[PDB]
Amino acid sequence: ANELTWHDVLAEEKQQPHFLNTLQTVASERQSGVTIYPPQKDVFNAFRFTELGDVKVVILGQDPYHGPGQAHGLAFSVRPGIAIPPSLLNMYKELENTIPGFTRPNHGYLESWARQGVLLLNTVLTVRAGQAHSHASLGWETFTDKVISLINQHREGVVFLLWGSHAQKKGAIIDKQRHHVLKAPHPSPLSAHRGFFGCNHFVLANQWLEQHGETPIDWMPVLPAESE
Ligand SMILES: O=c1cc[nH]c(=O)[nH]1
Repeated sequence: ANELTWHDVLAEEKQQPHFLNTLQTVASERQSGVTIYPPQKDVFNAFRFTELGDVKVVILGQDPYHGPGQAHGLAFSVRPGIAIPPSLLNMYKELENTIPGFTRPNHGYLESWARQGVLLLNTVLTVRAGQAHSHASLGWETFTDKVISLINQHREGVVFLLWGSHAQKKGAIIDKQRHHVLKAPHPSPLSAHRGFFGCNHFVLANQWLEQHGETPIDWMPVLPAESE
């Protein structure tokens, strides 16, 4: 497939009602004082780090971290000066019981992940504060719905790490004769203990990449950049 940038593919979408009437729901409450995660400039951050073309894997969570300084737009990632929260911890656990000689990192910044076709995504792009979901009745599920579709429509043989019931629907529109699709109960300490922990998404994905010529994913995160 030709080189189609999200700019290309999102367009119309951007320029659409349902969506617009979701930014509005958004802009608004942030405006009523109410603290919302993540700041607006971070909202689509994902699409920023990993472009549709370079899309190799898709991790689909659904509503960001409702903590202060947590959420930065990368489905499950945090910036460097932040402490790995339950969810990532658990990820890591899996990145322990399954990968070779993997030792969690001492950070929760998954930029590297992203830079390697990993579509660290969520269904609900924004959220109240310390209040789960609390924002799942707007055009959020509708946006992401298309996002997948677009992905689907395009780029062949993609593994969809679909974590949680919610994430599991809004991704179960994918033609499997053409894409790979896995199911794991949310990593979150509220659900992890139901199968997440046991799933093999990581390897099981690095396999799919293997057998189609695709370079596996370095699940070992890194905090680069240094100079005088
Ligand atoms: O990106 C994130 C952060 C918290 N919980 C999720 O499901 N995704």
